[PDB]
Amino acid sequence: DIPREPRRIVIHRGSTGLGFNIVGGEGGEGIFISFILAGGPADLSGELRKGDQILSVNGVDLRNASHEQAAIALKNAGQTVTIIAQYKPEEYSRFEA
Repeated sequence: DIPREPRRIVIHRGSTGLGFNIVGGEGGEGIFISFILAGGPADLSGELRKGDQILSVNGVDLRNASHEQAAIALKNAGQTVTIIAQYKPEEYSRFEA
């Protein structure tokens, strides 16, 4: 169900944040989802995966952003957050395995 090209995914922040954690933002590695919280917003969308690269959070481009810049952008993105994600599990595994 997950396409190759970037996709838009809307999620609502809750008491466990957006329901995922991130790695990367250094060297050749962009911002990747490393963990999806069971029952959290990202999981309930059914539309975000470990190994997704986050390209944008709302309008904030994360393609050339450090980890802390990405974490701040995600923290400050509000209650309703539109993530542009692109699924890159092989690249994720190269950097993280």
